[PDB]
Amino acid sequence: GVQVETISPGDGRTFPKRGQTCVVHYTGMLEDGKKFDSSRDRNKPFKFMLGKQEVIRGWEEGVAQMSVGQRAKLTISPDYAYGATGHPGIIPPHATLVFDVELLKLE
Ligand SMILES: COc1cc(C(F)(F)C(=O)N2CCCC[C@H]2C(=O)O[C@@H](CCCc2ccccc2)CCCc2cccnc2)cc(OC)c1OC
Repeated sequence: GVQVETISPGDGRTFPKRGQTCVVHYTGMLEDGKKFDSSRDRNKPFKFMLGKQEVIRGWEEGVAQMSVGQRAKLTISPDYAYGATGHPGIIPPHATLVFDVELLKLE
């Protein structure tokens, strides 16, 4: 599944609701410690809407547990990410993913 470990606290009262757009910055790393992506490196905050099946399960459920301003480490098992397939070119087969995520604001 997905384990959420807080790095820095959010406001503790503003959690994402389906229908809201979450705006975040993240760095994604594999088990071997290699970075597979960073919105910070691309200088482009990642935005997604809960309940629209637009992100992996680990994100859908993990980012949901975060309050605005929170920074947390999400550790996602392959069944909650890309499974056996992975995503050739960025994520290998059966990969456990670790995302350092910061919930900036809700739009
Ligand atoms: C799957 O392909 C990508 C995955 C990432 C990723 F590794 F960071 C990643 O794994 N995610 C992106 C940030 C949110 C969490 C996760 C993700 O959900 O990506 C989805 C979409 C984001 C891809 C993207 C990210 C940033 C810029 C453009 C596109 C994958 C779409 C497939 C899917 C899975 C489950 C349900 N519905 C759809 C970054 C990418 O580009 C920067 C990707 O496309 C080139």
